[PDB]
Amino acid sequence: PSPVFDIKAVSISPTNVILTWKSNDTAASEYKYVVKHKMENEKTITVVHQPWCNITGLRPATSYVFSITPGIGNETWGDPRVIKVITEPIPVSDLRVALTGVRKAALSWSNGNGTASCRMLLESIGSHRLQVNISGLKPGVQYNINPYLLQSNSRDTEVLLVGLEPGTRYNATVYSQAANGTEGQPQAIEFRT
Ligand SMILES: [Pt+2]
Repeated sequence: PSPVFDIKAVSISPTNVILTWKSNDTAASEYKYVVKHKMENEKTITVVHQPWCNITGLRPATSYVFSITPGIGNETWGDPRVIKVITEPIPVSDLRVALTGVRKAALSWSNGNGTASCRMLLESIGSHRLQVNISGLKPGVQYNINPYLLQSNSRDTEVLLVGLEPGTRYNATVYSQAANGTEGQPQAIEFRT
């Protein structure tokens, strides 16, 4: 009847996540547990002998609520423990780059429904060098920044990177962020001037 604990949700996709937990607290290890979904309009009640569950068929940018309750026999139920789980936005799609003239590189992508903002990470590759972290992109807007300046201190995204130095190879690594403050999986692209 002892509550669950060290609860953790391994995110495999923006559509399914694996909840894995522990219980013990005396009585060795031989119990049964019940999980509850609240994805509204329908209430789902999953019961698993093992201390882990596969929750599938979820929405990317939305957060669901789950409750885990350990049981032993029948009415022999224990206590409820509740977790709030946010899933990943769909990663940025149509990731593209188009360099215009040796010191300038334009890179375009299409965000997706769930995304509210993007986080780009720009790095040079090979130099006796930068690694800037362009936080807070927006969908549908057009940006244009010299990233080397920042070192010293429809629904698409249009970002031109100027002031680039020839002969050096760059990576752009773009992550999709949601209003709930949770990053999706990254999408990278390379270009060299
Ligand atoms: Pt469900």
